Amino acid sequence: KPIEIIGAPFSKGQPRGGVEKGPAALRKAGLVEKLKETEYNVRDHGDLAFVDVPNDSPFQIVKNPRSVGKANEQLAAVVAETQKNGTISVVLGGDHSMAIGSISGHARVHPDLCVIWVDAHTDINTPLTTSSGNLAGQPVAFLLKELKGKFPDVPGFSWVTPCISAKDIVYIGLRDVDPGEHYIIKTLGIKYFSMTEVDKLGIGKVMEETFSYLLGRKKRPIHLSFDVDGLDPVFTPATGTPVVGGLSYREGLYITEEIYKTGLLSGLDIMEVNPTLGKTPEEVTRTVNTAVALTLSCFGTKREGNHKPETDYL
Amino acid sequence: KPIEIIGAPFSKGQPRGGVEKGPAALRKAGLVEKLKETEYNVRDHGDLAFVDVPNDSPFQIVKNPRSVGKANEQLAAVVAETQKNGTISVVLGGDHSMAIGSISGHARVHPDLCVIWVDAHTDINTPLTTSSGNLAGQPVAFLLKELKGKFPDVPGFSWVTPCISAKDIVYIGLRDVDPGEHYIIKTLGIKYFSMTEVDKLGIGKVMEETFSYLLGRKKRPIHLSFDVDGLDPVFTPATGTPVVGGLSYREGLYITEEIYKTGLLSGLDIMEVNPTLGKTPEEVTRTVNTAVALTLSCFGTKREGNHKPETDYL
Amino acid sequence: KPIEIIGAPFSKGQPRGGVEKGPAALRKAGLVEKLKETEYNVRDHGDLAFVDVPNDSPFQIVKNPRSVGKANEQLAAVVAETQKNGTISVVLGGDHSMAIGSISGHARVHPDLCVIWVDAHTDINTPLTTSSGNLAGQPVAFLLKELKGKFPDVPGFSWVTPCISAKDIVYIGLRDVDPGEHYIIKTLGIKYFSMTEVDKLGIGKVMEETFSYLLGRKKRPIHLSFDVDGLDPVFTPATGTPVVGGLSYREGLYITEEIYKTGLLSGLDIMEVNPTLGKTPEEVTRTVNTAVALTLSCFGTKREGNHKPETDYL
Ligand SMILES: [Mn+2]
Ligand SMILES: [Mn+2]
Ligand SMILES: [Mn+2]
Ligand SMILES: [Mn+2]
Ligand SMILES: [Mn+2]
Ligand SMILES: [Mn+2]
Repeated sequence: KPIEIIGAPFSKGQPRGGVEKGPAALRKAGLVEKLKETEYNVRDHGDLAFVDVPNDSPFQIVKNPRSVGKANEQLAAVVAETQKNGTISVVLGGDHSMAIGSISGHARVHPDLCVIWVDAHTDINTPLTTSSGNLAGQPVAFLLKELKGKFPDVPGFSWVTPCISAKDIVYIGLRDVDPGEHYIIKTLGIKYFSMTEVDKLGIGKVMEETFSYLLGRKKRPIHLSFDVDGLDPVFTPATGTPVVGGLSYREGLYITEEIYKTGLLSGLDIMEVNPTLGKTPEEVTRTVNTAVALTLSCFGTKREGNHKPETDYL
Repeated sequence: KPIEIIGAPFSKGQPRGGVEKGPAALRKAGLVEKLKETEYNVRDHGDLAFVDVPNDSPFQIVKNPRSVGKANEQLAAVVAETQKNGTISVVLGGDHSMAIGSISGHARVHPDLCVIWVDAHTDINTPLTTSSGNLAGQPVAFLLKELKGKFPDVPGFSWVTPCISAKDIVYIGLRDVDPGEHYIIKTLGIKYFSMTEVDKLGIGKVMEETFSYLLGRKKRPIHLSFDVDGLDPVFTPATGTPVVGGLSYREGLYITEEIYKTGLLSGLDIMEVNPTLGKTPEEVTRTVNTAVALTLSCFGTKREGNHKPETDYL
Repeated sequence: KPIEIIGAPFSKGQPRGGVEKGPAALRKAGLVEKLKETEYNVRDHGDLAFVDVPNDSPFQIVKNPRSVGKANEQLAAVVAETQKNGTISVVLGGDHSMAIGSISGHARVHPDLCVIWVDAHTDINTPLTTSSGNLAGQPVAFLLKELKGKFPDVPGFSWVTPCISAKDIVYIGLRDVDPGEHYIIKTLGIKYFSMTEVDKLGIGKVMEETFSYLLGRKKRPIHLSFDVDGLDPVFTPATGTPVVGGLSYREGLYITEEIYKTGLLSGLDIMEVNPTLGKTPEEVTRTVNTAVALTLSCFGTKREGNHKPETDYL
């Protein structure tokens, strides 16, 4: 199977500049090269260039709506394209607002996909519930069918079509949810495993359940949207919204190895890696290295080791 | 329900000055205010002023016996008082010797209470077994019925009445126990989950059993005495007796969320937070922040999120 | 029962000098003295003096073959000797190549022994599969019966006799395995718990099964070979091959406490502690302290506490 890396150096989804440097930092670590060493074929599509919408006035509270909507429309296009050719899309972010485009484009080709959202945040605020206008805190609101018409249309997102329902998504690692967001996920009956469920069950049982929940009936394409702040600030410090008590490096890796084992990984997002937020060069190195480690993991790298088939090492 | 904060700026229970500053430093973090944001009514009783007993000679090995027994007699009074009014007591300390007063006063009103002691220590040394005269290594000895008469009466503690038996207490997080203390907990058949049991079972199963053990037959008021050193020095460094290999921030929070879910929390102690023992300001900030986080947790704050009832966020 | 400490200040098994200082550093921490405080009788055999083989040319890729084979022949002798006298052998290393001698000698006296290998590496590369000629990446190859004749004889190891088969060994903590090694352990059906299995099962269940696997049928002497890099670099940084995502101090201690409880510990190895690789003195202190802590644990130190029998502390 093929892999196509797509860089999304975008940061208008939030107020801290830096996330646009995420792709550069990930490639600089040898991500693409390290991927070619796996059993997959890799093609690097390079970084999309996002056209900045001049005079992007704030829609009520929402900041940079048009710039965000446009960059996402463009990304959804690219993704739909590579997904059309039967290749696996890997978006390297900027901020989590690019999940809108990433998942939209993917759904066009695989309408029956399910989404595994690894984050410390639900990112489901609607333009009416956000305390800040930041759109990287709203990605899921624009994608849920059940949320259609529950908030005013936003300048630049008219092209978006709610592709997935509350029954197709599972959250893992929640630990920082707004009152609004909590109301929403409780009301819509969305399946989630907050850090408290992970503590109670263990990452093992958590994955076993999300799989029987999303794939119990029909086997379908899996879209993994991974926010790096889903792991504890001790593993991924260089992010815009670090929340203490998060997933461990081991847990993160366990998640990615299980998803690889399902053979259903179709799309992947590596978001929120911000190089400029590291307090020491080492903190940036730590964050990038584990981001790379989680990606290689999605594509076969196991902790028990790997050996090329048909080669007799003796 | 009502919550009443009682500050216990006392430190004679041990040799390191600093713990008196715990209260000051927990309020400074915004705790009281943060508590008012929960579904509880909060009243801050302020900090008790402890009268220093002049010429407090050491009883054999035991240091500052009268001063300690005195500040405890006074605390037990205050606690018994608020407990009588049907409010939940939250003592913010100084050292763990104040658990004597805290639990004594609580028991006067709710004689059938059980105690969940989160510490890395058993704090059950008798005046005859301590290697140091330090009284905050002896709280539980003065409270156990089964230990009555097994040690000399102590100047200042004649007012204390063993209110609980070995069947009403459960230890969680032990990892630094003296030979003497080990003998005692083994001989009296006290239920405990050392770090080794936590490793083996997982915090989930640990809580499940502590509940079926203490509440299996009769549902009773729960008194949670939490020594901040119960968590690993990486989360709560600013304490007088840090022991490596302790509970994690996640596990500490899991404990408190489960106790909140029982609806039986009656009394709470947040002890041993010493601001002067932080090697860097950040270490004090870390310690205080997680102390506050554990308190809010006891009173409702969940990691999956919270939303006010009856408010339609859509 | 008796304990005999044997120092193995050897480092030719790998390229980084420093591991020879491991014993000196473990004793300096008070290891021997702290051991005497346990219910065991301790005799310190001192450090073996290894004769350096001049003109030690590299057998193909393998470096220092004769020096390594000679130091191991000598070690196996010393170990066979103390094992014969019915005492428990504890080897303090240098590098992990000394496990060849350590286990060989042990097997001579207890041919039915099983080996519990705690490492992040399988250390099972054959002289034909190593990318580097380093012999401390090959210990297990020289000890497996199933690997006999699968690689050329090596200058200096003609005295070695494959003593254990693939069904007598269990790996715990693997996370850095070469393609070659992976092929081997998969082909020979060796039982192992990589970090992913530990994540899924929990150290508790992991130990439960390793015991039913190795001791289900016959109870036999246990040889624990512990590579300090088996724990996360955050607990044991001072090693030559740190790999992120390892066992936690708690998990390491759980392992040793369970092995103590079986009453079958016959042989023990504390390897790879390199004092010169610490970035700050504290990192060396951290490493040594936890090495000592795991050793004391093997011989009775429990986290719940310990009290001498027959002494009434009241
Ligand atoms: Mn996000
Ligand atoms: Mn996030
Ligand atoms: Mn205490
Ligand atoms: Mn304590
Ligand atoms: Mn090794
Ligand atoms: Mn190793």
